[PDB]
Amino acid sequence: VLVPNLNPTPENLEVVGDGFKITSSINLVGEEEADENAVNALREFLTANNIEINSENDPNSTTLIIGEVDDDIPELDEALNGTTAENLKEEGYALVSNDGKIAIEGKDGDGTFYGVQTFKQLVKESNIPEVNITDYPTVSARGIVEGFYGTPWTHQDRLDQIKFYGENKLNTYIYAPKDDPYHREKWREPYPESEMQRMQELINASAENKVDFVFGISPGIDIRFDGDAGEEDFNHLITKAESLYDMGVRSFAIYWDDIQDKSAAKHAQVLNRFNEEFVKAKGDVKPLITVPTEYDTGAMVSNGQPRAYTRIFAETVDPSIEVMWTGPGVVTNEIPLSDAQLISGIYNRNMAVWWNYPVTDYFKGKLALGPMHGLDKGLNQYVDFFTVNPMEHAELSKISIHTAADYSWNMDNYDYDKAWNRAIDMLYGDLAEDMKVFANHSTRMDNKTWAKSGREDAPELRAKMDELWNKLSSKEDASALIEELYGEFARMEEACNNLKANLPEVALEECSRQLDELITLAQGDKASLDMIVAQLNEDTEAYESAKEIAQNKLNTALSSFAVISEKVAQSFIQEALSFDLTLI
Amino acid sequence: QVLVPNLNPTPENLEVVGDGFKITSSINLVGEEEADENAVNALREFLTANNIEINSENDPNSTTLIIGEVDDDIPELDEALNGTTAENLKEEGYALVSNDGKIAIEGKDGDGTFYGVQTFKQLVKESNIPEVNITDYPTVSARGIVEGFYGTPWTHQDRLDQIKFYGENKLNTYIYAPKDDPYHREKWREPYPESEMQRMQELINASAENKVDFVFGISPGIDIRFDGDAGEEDFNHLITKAESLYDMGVRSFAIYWDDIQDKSAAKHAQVLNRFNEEFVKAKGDVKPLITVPTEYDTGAMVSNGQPRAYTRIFAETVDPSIEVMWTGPGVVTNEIPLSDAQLISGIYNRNMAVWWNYPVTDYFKGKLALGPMHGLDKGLNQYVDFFTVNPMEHAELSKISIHTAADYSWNMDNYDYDKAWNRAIDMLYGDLAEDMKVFANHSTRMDNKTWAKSGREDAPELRAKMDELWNKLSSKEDASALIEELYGEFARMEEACNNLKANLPEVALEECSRQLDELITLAQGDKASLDMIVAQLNEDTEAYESAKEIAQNKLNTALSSFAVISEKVAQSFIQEALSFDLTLI
Ligand SMILES: Cn1c(=O)c2c(ncn2C[C@H](O)CO)n(C)c1=O
Ligand SMILES: Cn1c(=O)c2c(ncn2C[C@H](O)CO)n(C)c1=O
Repeated sequence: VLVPNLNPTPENLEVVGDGFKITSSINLVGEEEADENAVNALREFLTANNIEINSENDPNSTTLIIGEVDDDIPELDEALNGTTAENLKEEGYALVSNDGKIAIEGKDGDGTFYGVQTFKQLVKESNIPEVNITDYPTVSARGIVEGFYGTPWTHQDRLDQIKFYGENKLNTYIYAPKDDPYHREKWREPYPESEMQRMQELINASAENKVDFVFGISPGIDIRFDGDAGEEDFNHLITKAESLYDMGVRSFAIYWDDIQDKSAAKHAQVLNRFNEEFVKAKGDVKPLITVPTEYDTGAMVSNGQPRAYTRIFAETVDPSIEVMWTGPGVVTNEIPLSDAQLISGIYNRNMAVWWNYPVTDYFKGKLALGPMHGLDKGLNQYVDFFTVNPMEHAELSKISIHTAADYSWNMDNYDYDKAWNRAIDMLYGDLAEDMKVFANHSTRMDNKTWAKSGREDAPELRAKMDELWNKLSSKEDASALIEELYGEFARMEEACNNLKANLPEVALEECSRQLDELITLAQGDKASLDMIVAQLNEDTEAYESAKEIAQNKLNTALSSFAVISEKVAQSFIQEALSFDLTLI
Repeated sequence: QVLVPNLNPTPENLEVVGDGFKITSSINLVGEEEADENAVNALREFLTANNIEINSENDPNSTTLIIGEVDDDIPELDEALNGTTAENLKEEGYALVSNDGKIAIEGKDGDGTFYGVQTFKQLVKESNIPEVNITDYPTVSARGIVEGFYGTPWTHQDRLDQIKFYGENKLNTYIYAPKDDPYHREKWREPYPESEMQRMQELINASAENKVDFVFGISPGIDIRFDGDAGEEDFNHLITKAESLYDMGVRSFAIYWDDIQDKSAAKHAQVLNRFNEEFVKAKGDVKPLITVPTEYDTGAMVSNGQPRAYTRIFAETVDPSIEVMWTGPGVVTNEIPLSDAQLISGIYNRNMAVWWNYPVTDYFKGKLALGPMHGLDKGLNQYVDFFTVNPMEHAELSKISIHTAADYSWNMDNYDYDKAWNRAIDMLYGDLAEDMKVFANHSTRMDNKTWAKSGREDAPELRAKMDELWNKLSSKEDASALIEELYGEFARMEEACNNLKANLPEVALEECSRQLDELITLAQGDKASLDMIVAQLNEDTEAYESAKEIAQNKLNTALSSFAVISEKVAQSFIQEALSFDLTLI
């Protein structure tokens, strides 16, 4: 009857009935014409939900019909009842569930696979609402770049991530882990046979999930440009790219982010020649991706104009090349429309975004657990390619990555708070509410210098703390608010204890120190209220006791590796410690 | 060529007219018999201290000093002034001309004469005086200090010393309301017993001798009754308390409502009105009554552009002659912009009195407030004619900020807070001034993280250089030169503080010893932070871990100590460095 949480939000969805229960066995129509990856995804779903396939038809049992628009299948047409994927953009699809029948029509193969993923999300306990849906992405390339420093994702993390992207309609995965010598330290060298199977597994998994596996080369460590050596090194770049092509790689990136020979003309020459001699020569390779040595607005621009390097790079690099930038800074609050317009103007095309959130390599004590935040909802005007750099913490990165999927697939309707709530609801099931209490305190990233991004920590509790100080300093009665805040702090502690006892090991292993840290702070916040109450009661012994406890809790948090809620739970203790009620 | 020395306050009008001259070891004194008595005593005190004798009979070889008031008939004074005059200046005004062996001081009144002397005292260095024409007068009529801080009281000797300091800097108001004198609050009805008489007399006499109005602060809010027979008894107690003070020589009074448990605006106002009528008006020689209403900062007084009930009623009831104090937009606040003064003064339909809560540190005692008057609108005088600051329990170090309040209130229009700050330290600390500046520069900003904050930011130039260090490092720009420069600043900080520890007089050192040790610790931690950065640039892991451990111990020592200084600068720098991972830029 009711529509389950969906992610991404589909473009068009209307409830057209009251839904029905899918029978224990079903009629499968189109299984041989439809996209193989979509059909394999469907079969895996039905198999896991104990829904058998009928070898012969039966008007009683539910009928599921699947295929592309370019297929002449009139059963699909009949089931679709007008609505079609014919005029939708790439990766788009139509889905109709109406009395005992579900029709999935992709605009293409990719689109068909996405139709299935939505279907999977619509079904609960063999029940499905009945709706009419047409859907397609706001932006063409949506995904993740594995560009963080620190402990690398394991082979199993990547495989799991790859499936998670497919399931959320993310179509891009840029493979450039700092731990793989063949992306950088041995960039010339083709993969040895002893590495071939691992790579093949990533390449295959990506393909079966409609994910573009982008191989990222950073030749900057030692590439040469001039004379015979430059020629040799260029040929090695070709050599390497085709050994990868022979494994099935069809997307490439070349990074100039870390080179010291800051020569714009030479960087772009290598890109242009690679583009001619490889990308275009092959015909089925996707547009070349690049990161220029200047890759954030502050490094790219002075006074509304490009700097020397960026001016030359933008003038030299072929228009068919995806150029990545990070926004106004490497790690920064926002990408407002005006920033995208500026950089897009300079490069005379739609840009690619490398968004350093929720990555935490620069401030590892803190987990980044908030939604996409600060990215203008009109960005698609100037951006055709959107990626996020995640944490070394693969599992917990799913919260933020989940909201990125929504932002990039349905940008105009993206609401960061509802997206954030939905991500945790869909990922954490019965522990969703407790996870929210904890994660609410861990959204803001800030290394106290050059790197800051994210939604503020626990903003509503922050507003309440502010009101307590106003009331106390204005001689107004705060007894009801003090009471409310004790409730807030007890609830922080309780939720974190719950998460400790009940979280899956795969999540708990990423966040146990931060859980303890939040508990410590909740206990200090409580002791801080005790100080205020002692001063209102003029009780010197109760004050001194609360004060030593509050101070100890704060000292524990400060010296601990884990970091959380700095401006809210932690700062509150310092505010209370410096507050002297006797002065008014 | 004798240059003009530092002067405080900055005189309204000063023109250098000659190259200056030497004041003989013996001088001719002309007018000392008709001129203001306190002014003359201040002059003799100065002459004596600088081994300058007074000629018994005229001697045409000697420097001639002529002193008097405008309405005094002295032909030598008129001749020496050569057209310059104090005749059309406001009260406390005076003229001073030093020209060719003659120094003429003409006050518009007795107070102005005294202040002419104070300027003369500042003009003379080693018997040399510049040749200048001066006409001078204050922007604001009442300038001074309220002893209104919580904490350890000023001693009797601190107060006597403060009063003399006010006289030298032309501050004419001292509001005596120490929390720890019972007769001010806990025993407000009771007149001073015989045991306390000498002590009170000394303060009153020292104030008068220094042209300082000694305001007695009464806080009856503790237990004053308003209705019926008890209300009548308490009002008569107020009257008999005030006349016992009057008999001791007190001519200024403040009555406070800041701490009363009710908000009975009409009753507060009627007590003042009646006191005004039966005492202030009746005596004829009592200055305007001073009050602090129960709501005394804009936040407590105003809601949506309009007075709150208490304020509206108090404003409606209180007599127009009464001085009403407010502290600005908050009790302890960054600024009083012109608009705030305009709003409150409009509500009260009168020129307001300011109770400015800086350099008071009672709400964050680990930090010394060593900055200038900061955030006060330079056109505030349009709406304000009474300016006081609430200082620290630390009487000696309060002089830096008070010195700047003297200059802001006497010469408001030309007040430059950086220059006033520098001049305050130069004039107070002599040979240790440059070192004192290094230290005090890290201790101007007050912030308890909640309701209270005010003052110039700590060490802003250094803060801008630290910012630029992180900009360079995160932009992969070479930072060697800046790093070297910062090593120099941190070494300077430590060396200034060590010299201060060794050479500060005990009266100053006593108040700042812990803060000195704290700045040294922070400086050492700052140096260690640089060593961390350098070790990361050199890819030296062992050098990194060793610098880091020092940085963290220095920071930890700073955080756990009572003393607080340079929170956003020297202290924050270490935390910034500890959170920065250079290995990934
Ligand atoms: C634009 N860009 C990055 O921002 C980046 C990177 N490797 C790491 N980062 C950013 C880092 O994760 C933020 O601390 N690479 C290889 C990159 O090209
Ligand atoms: C306007 N006002 C004050 O601001 C004040 C005060 N006693 C203390 N203060 C302020 C305090 O020193 C700052 O914490 N009194 C008695 C007062 O009238």
